[PDB]
Amino acid sequence: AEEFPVPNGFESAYREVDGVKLHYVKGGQGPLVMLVHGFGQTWYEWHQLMPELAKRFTVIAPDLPGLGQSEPPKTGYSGEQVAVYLHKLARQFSPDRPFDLVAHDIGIWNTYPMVVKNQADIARLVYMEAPIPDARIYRFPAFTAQGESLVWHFSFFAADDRLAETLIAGKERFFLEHFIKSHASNTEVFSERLLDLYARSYAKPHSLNASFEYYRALNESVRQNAELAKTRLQMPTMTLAGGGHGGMGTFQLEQMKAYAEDVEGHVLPGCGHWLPEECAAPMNRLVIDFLSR
Amino acid sequence: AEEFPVPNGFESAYREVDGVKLHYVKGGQGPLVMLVHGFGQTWYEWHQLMPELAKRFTVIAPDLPGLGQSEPPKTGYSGEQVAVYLHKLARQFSPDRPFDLVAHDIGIWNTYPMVVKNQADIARLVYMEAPIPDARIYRFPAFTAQGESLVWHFSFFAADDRLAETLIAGKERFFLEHFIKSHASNTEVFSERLLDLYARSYAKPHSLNASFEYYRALNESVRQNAELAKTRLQMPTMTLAGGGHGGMGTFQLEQMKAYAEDVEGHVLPGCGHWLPEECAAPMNRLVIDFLSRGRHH
Ligand SMILES: CCC(=O)Nc1cc(Cl)c(Oc2ccc(O)c(-c3ccc(C(N)=O)cc3)c2)c(Cl)c1
Ligand SMILES: CCC(=O)Nc1cc(Cl)c(Oc2ccc(O)c(-c3ccc(C(N)=O)cc3)c2)c(Cl)c1
Repeated sequence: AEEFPVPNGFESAYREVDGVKLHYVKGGQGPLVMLVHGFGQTWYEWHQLMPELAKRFTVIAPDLPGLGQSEPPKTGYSGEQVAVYLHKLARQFSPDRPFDLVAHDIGIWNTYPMVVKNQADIARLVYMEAPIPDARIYRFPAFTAQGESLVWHFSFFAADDRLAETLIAGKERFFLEHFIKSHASNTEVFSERLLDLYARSYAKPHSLNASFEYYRALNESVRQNAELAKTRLQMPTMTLAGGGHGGMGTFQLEQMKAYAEDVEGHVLPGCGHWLPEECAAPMNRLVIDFLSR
Repeated sequence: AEEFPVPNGFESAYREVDGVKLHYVKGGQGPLVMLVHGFGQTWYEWHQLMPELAKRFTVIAPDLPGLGQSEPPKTGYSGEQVAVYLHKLARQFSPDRPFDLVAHDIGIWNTYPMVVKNQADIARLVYMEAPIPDARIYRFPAFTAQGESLVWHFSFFAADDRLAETLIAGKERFFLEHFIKSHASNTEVFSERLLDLYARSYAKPHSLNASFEYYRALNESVRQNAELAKTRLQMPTMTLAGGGHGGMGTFQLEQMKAYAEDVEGHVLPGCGHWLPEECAAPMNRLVIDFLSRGRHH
């Protein structure tokens, strides 16, 4: 059965890529746009964007390996390894023309390498609410004068001994609610049913582990990206970031400027980290307009 | 009942201070030295140092409010509030003479205010392995090129909704072993037996909660110390830090130089955060020698 409700006119389906059965939800007609979710979530965070975007594009939203209904990666969880699966998946549906990429949160981590290495395959790029893993992440503070910092979980999740799985097991719903809301400006959008759905999904033991394995591979991703970044991105790029509590603000664009030649950026006041849910209407509009140019 | 074995010729006792029953272990004879433990531990971390000190000093090792066998504080958990309990306790056993102070980890947070506010009561001072709460702690990284950073737990522990209690309760022994060993260079000293003793103590629900309340009061302690630090410490001071994995390295001395006029520091190689256990011989020697420069025996 489906973990999340599929919007009318879309199909939930699977493709094997490099021996890994990936789940995705797909609909629309026209050139391909792939939407990639991040931590704590699945394809479903894009469910409000999808029907609108489907009016002009074929839309595909995969579950990251090990998350949602996708199988764990057989290679590893570093960005360069995971990006392979997402690239090949996109190419099954757009073998003959470039496709657009939209990524949120660790979806960025898991797509940047395939973008920079296959630039001819990427027409336009939208990145929102996560740093590309580089040495900038080592400057983020453990603790702040206002208390709990925004990224202390980097260390919690990266820790060995399965620290995170062990503490969070049986308390997935409680932990996820805290994590989402502490990174949100608009908390009201996360209803009990929505949180139930997400918690149920990432609580599958292989998915709870998959979640943290992305973070255990984070330093490897940074090292990979140090080499990859020698080539700047040449395709038109737009960044989005929340300007409210939990958001990344000016960091998103300012980082991307070091990576891309052709970038525009927006900061959305009153919005936190979870842009597609906290601020669906302006986020959708900005993405649709940027891609429809 | 005793959570930890009391060394021969020491007494385990309790003292009511401002409505709070504080547990302590005491022995020896001579001028007073108070030893103040930190997070994850109790008076017991000092148990190898104590019989050696007791040959030259009256030694007292209290359990911090809410930890070990001490009741939670009734005022609050900021450094300034908790310091009142420890200062009054010490002064009961040394009402007419200054005493010595040795503090490890959050023992520092909980003693600094009474040291700076009662400088004449403190003859000599030894601080090891924690920052004094100030704005420097806002500069420590959440994540490092080597993996989990050394103070990410500050935010974990300080988070609202009782995040840390809810996640950790029932898994106290697991968490502690990871926490201690990840902050250690010499991990081998933390036997399963020793980890069992410590975990048993902080698994007491009021103790697990008290542990975190110290971090929930950290910003307040930072604000308190900003005022208090306008006057430097005048008594002889020594800092110790671990040079190995989990230790604070040169940070300890460098921060202290901003706080004290008279400070000598040591960084112990091959030792991490838990100096009394990981590096017992050199640490004990450094502490005994430093305190023995003054009146004793
Ligand atoms: C511009 C520099 C500055 O002065 N401050 C600053 C400080 C920090 Cl902690 C910072 O990082 C941020 C912020 C807000 C955030 O929601 C996040 C964030 C949260 C979760 C993930 C996840 N799924 O792994 C990734 C990321 C990071 C950024 Cl981007 C900027
Ligand atoms: C990368 C930045 C850099 O240049 N230097 C640096 C980096 C870090 Cl992560 C750092 O933090 C450290 C180290 C060693 C430590 O034992 C601690 C530490 C751990 C727990 C407590 C407790 N009271 O719970 C107090 C203290 C912090 C220190 Cl002091 C310096």
